[PDB]
Amino acid sequence: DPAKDATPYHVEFPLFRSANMASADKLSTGVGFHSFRIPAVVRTTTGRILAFAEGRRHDNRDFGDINLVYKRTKTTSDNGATLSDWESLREVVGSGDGTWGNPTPVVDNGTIYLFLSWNNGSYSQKGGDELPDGTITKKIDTTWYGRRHLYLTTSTDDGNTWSKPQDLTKELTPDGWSWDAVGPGNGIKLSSGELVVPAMGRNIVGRGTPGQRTWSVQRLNGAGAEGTVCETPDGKLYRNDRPSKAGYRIVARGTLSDGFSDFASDSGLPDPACQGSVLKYNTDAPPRTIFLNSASSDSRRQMRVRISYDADAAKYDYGRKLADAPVSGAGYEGGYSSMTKTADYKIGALVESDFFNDGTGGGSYRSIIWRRFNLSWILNGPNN
Ligand SMILES: O=C(O)C1=C[C@H](O)[C@@H](O)[C@H]([C@H](O)[C@H](O)CO)O1
Ligand SMILES: [Ca+2]
Repeated sequence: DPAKDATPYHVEFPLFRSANMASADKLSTGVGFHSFRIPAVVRTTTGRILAFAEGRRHDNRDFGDINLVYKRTKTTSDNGATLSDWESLREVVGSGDGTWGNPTPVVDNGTIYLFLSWNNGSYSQKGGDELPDGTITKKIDTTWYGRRHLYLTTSTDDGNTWSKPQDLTKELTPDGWSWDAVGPGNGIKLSSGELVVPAMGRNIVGRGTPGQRTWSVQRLNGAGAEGTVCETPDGKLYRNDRPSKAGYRIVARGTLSDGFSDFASDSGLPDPACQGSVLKYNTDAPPRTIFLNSASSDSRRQMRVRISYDADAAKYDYGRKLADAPVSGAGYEGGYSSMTKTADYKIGALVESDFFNDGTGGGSYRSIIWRRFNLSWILNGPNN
């Protein structure tokens, strides 16, 4: 791997700063956020980087009033290299007191398609949760009002503005579902031109051409709720999903035309039942798939980025622990993540972090860290 010959490079700093932090991120309106969770990042075809998150208004919980927030790099060629290269916090959508979340962007020329999940503010996944005003949530159910919805918003100006989100639940989520999720993290564009967005139990597939996409569902037997997808060097698709119980990632492989294998636990990728991220880094010699998750069956604090050279991404290297380049003052790093390839040939990653001030409770402030590193930083890691 010639990338090992470069001097290792890494930078890391908090990008979404929770309410307890000195430069806590707020919207221009004055609306702030207790916590930021559920990152997604894409480099656009201009080289600008768009970073999305759930702005969790009042506490760190998955329900209640949650707005879909974002930042862009100030220019198209700074690659987010320093804190000063990032714009102030903006909002894609925050309408109502429900939950706008699960950012799952895909770039198509140019157009950025951002798929989102939504639920009414009176509902939560489990039900029975107490909101700040004292009302108790109902459990997400199969009704139009009480189910999880699937929305699409689009930007055609490099993330500067976003269309009114379009509810595509009846089109792209099976009838009779209650819970749902898209991503979170990112969708992909195949070498053959289709868009593929990972979702619970399915891929959302955009056929057609740029400027004229048509969406449908590919149902996947045994897939996770929170999936990742990429194209492997053999030209097939690869789903690498969060398992229903802690242990290992679950993986399936397939094509749009012929469908997917069963999902099976990947004993080489321990996972604590948490979201992960995957990235097709490059397509010529040597082709590389990058994977990032917490490499542990019981903790989110063992973040590990890895490379596979396999045509089917069967096996990964040890890779490198993100704790080798730790951040101070932004909490205990580990959780959900998202990766993109920057225009200056770095892996750009967003990673959740938890101040843990309230332990596992709802008052623990959650931030999101931005990292850039080159392949050399991974490859020259001590146990790699
Ligand atoms: O931090 C989490 O574990 C988490 C955060 C998300 O906001 C939830 O939508 C998601 C969901 O609860 C699980 O995928 C089980 O469906 O889990
Ligand atoms: Ca709101």
